[PDB]
Amino acid sequence: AKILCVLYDDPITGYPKSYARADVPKIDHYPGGQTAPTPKQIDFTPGELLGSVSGELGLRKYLEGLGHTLVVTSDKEGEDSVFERELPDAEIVISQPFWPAYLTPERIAKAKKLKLAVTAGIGSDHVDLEAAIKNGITVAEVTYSNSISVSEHVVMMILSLVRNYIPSYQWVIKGGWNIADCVERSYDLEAMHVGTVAAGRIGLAVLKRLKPFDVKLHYFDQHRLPESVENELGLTYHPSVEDMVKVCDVVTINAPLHPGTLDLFNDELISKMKRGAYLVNTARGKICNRDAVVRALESGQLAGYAGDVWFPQPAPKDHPWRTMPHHGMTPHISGTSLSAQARYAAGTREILECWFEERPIREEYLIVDG
Amino acid sequence: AKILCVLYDDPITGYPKSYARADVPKIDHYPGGQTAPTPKQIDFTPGELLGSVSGELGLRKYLEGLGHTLVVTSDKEGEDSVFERELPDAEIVISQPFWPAYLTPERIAKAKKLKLAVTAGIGSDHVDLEAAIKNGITVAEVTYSNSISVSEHVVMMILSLVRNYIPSYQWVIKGGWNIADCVERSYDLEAMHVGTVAAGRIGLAVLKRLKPFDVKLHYFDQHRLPESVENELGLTYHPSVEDMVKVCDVVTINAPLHPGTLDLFNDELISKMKRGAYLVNTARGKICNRDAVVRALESGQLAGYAGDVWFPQPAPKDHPWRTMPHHGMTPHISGTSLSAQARYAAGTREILECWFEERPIREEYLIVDG
Ligand SMILES: NC(=O)c1ccc[n+]([C@@H]2O[C@H](COP(=O)([O-])OP(=O)(O)OC[C@H]3O[C@@H](n4cnc5c(N)ncnc54)[C@H](O)[C@@H]3O)[C@@H](O)[C@H]2O)c1
Ligand SMILES: NC(=O)c1ccc[n+]([C@@H]2O[C@H](COP(=O)([O-])OP(=O)(O)OC[C@H]3O[C@@H](n4cnc5c(N)ncnc54)[C@H](O)[C@@H]3O)[C@@H](O)[C@H]2O)c1
Repeated sequence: AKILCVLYDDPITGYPKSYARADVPKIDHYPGGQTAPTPKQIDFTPGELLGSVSGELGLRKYLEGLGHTLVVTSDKEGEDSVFERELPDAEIVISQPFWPAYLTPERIAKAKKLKLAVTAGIGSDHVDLEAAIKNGITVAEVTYSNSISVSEHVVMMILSLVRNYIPSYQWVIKGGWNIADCVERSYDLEAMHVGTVAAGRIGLAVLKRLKPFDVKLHYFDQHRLPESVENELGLTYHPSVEDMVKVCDVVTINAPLHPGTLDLFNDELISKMKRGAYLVNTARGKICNRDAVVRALESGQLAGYAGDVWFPQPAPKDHPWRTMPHHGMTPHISGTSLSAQARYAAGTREILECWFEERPIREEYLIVDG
Repeated sequence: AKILCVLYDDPITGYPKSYARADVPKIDHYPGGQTAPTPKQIDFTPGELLGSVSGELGLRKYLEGLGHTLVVTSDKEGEDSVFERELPDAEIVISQPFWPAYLTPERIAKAKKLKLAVTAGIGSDHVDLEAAIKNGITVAEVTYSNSISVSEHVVMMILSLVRNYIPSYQWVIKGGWNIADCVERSYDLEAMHVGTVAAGRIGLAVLKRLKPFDVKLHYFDQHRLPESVENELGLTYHPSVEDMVKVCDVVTINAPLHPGTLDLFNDELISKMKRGAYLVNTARGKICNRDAVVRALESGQLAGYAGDVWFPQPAPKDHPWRTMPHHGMTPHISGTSLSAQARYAAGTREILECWFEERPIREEYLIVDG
């Protein structure tokens, strides 16, 4: 069987010959009970770069050992791409949200042999699920693999926006000191109201990390948390996003991209936020209206915006989130720390092993069971 | 009387004409139950810029109402400085650590009428206490006023170093995407070993904030915490700094600058840290050897360094911490967020009220009772 695997380019300096550190911590479980991925073996050392083309998610020796072929490419856009040229033949397709090979209805129809689509990461919005179901295709993602990584990025970005980190760092680089320049927009996070859209794996991890900062916590989720959890964290549940954002100094978005979240943060909802609110979005780019964010930063309605997720990806050179005032953006990286890569790579293998050995794929990994 | 108050320059764009936020959270007390400052009145809105020359720590109306004179400058360096000029006559000297008017033994000899030296902030290492004790000069600082502010800065810097935030932001500004270049040095903090030098007001606030990141916590303090506290936070006590840093992925320094700590992180101590350790220092610059830090970052012994404190202050344009690799520096800003300034400015006025009304200055503010 042919496995077709789309990954991002190596670093422009070459695939790394060494790393800043010798190893990474062992993670073998997640809050709430779920175990870390359980492949029978891994053919990499946690901490290696796995998610770029030379890394191959550590899959080659395993797949070739079983008589399969593995095609790895970053070339994923259009009919002429290696991806589309190889797609009709592939039984299995794998990519990461950070560099996603879209399975549109058109691509799915062309993909005559496709039985399994794996998301190495979380969030399968790049796969047409209606089309997968129609064609009996199984769709899996590595649930929880990077949720914590994101939660860390979120808290980092909230503190960086509120405290005015990056502007202050720039004064250092520019050879200045300029205390008042740095702190005329520098606040403490303490005792601010912070709210999350969603309290799933990421959102709950964010709340737990925010708690000791002594903020007042708020959230909305279609699935309300147990009352006892609300009480332990000091959470206020709100019946809607709109109702929540009205009282928040800071809002972080941690819901998947789907009908109810597409363009959720448009001019109208942003206008309901407190003037000078901070908005953080490591969920998906399209949950926030591109130009509405820009307008709100320009007017001061938002004091700052930060996230790692864009529409489209990669963001073109002219993408206006690059030059809008008061941002702390990164490219789409939070879910692809080297730490996270070890887990979703192990998880991708665990899924492939279940597939080939005809064992059930873990229930929490399954998005459609074909 | 004459009050001589050294503050930092206004922003280059002048005293702020507006702010990003309408207000700041009300903070009436600190963890453990010390009250927030208790002046009879304040003449500012919390959230206003107070620590620059036009801000005046909001003291003018009050001091002039009592018939006193208030002289505010940023000109603090040498014998031909406004500070030194004005010093012979001043009954009270006020300055902040962010832009410190150093009270050396010569300047104190010169300071014929000086009876009260107030640190608007925390940490009086710019004041020679023995020369001050000699002259029955009172030395006071606004204990706890910005402790929490620093702790937030620390967690922000730890996350930014470990996850590789600033170089990733720069790819955004430069028009790139470059996922692998971002993440080839990007780790999660989760389950790393983190140690603090000191668990006082800052150190303990750091530990509490790091706890739900699910790191393994370590500390040294000259005064060991209660067992119940170490148990609750899961802390490993070490009998020295050297003993702790050998097992830490991240070290944060939160001790005052004194003989115990001057030049503590030298070539030797740093050589005992893990290869690729991260070091954060928002305490005082001199606690780390300037050139040692540079060498360690150049060799990769440290994967990163971040902090807001320097020697001297301001740092010259050629100070090597500006250009050394893998840093996340700011100028000395963490204890002077707008939120902190509201508290230390209030505390400054509280102190002055006590002095003028011949009431005792709260004991927790007193460094020397003269
Ligand atoms: N690198 C990255 O930036 C990165 C990595 C992983 C995940 N993500 C994104 O974050 C999303 C969340 O991941 P997770 O691990 O928390 O998933 P999860 O499934 O554990 O949690 C998602 C939560 O969103 C809630 N939800 C759905 N629609 C909502 C709405 N309209 N309002 C409020 N809550 C709503 C669900 O009830 C659920 O609790 C993923 O779908 C993905 O899009 C980003
Ligand atoms: N803007 C800033 O970056 C900023 C702001 C305020 C404070 N500071 C610095 O932080 C220092 C600590 O502030 P704090 O509010 O926590 O004060 P604190 O007095 O509550 O805490 C100091 C702690 O350090 C401990 N200590 C002293 N010598 C030590 C040593 N050699 N090893 C380990 N622990 C040692 C003490 O026992 C105490 O627990 C201040 O003295 C100041 O230099 C920096």
